[PDB]
Amino acid sequence: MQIFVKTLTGKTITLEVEPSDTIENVKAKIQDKEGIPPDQQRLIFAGRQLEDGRTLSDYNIQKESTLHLVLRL
Amino acid sequence: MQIFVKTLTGKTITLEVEPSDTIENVKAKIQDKEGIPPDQQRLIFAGRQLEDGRTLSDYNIQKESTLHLVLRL
Amino acid sequence: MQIFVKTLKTITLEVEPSDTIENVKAKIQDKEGIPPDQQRLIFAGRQLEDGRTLSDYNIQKESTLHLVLRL
Ligand SMILES: [Zn+2]
Ligand SMILES: [Zn+2]
Ligand SMILES: [Zn+2]
Ligand SMILES: [Zn+2]
Ligand SMILES: [Zn+2]
Ligand SMILES: [Zn+2]
Ligand SMILES: [Zn+2]
Repeated sequence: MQIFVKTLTGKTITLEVEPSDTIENVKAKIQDKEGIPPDQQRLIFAGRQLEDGRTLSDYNIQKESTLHLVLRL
Repeated sequence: MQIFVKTLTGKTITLEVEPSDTIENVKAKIQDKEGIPPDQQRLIFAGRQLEDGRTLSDYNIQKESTLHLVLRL
Repeated sequence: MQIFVKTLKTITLEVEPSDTIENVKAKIQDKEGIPPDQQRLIFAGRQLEDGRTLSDYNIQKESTLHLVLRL
């Protein structure tokens, strides 16, 4: 399962996930590529800010979904 | 940790999992190989139909366990 | 000899006992426009494989095949 993440450089990146891979895991995959620590990460999807504890299933993120990465002020 | 999945073609496939990798994750690994969407997947193990929410630990699936994949009508 | 192919509608194909599954996939392509590569046919729990024939699976007339996509 591969989802999409629009980063801070504009360019979109591709990450391989499991449907139960939580938001904290997704943020960790971003810092393994983008470099921005999860504490300074905010993930938006379909007008909803993703909470760390919840999973991709709870937010109904499916295959090839596009996530928008923004910097947590 | 590698478990076994008897698919719909008869031939058995091999998937690498974690003991906490839930059934929804296992089904996702199948559609990454077999092609059948998780919504149309039913997994049987030791006479028990595996529920999406539960994990491999809850059903006591151990290393080298064989899972039978059937098509959800 | 006609067989049914059901999904999720139901399309009907005019086939031959010696038609390979690859032939069946190509018929659906000429009917619903779906490429054979993204086709996976199942008859009675068993996913049919290209090369083997309808008679090889004892798929008689008026039998119902199930179409699953690999998009
Ligand atoms: Zn994948
Ligand atoms: Zn993961
Ligand atoms: Zn790492
Ligand atoms: Zn892991
Ligand atoms: Zn005929
Ligand atoms: Zn023919
Ligand atoms: Zn049937």
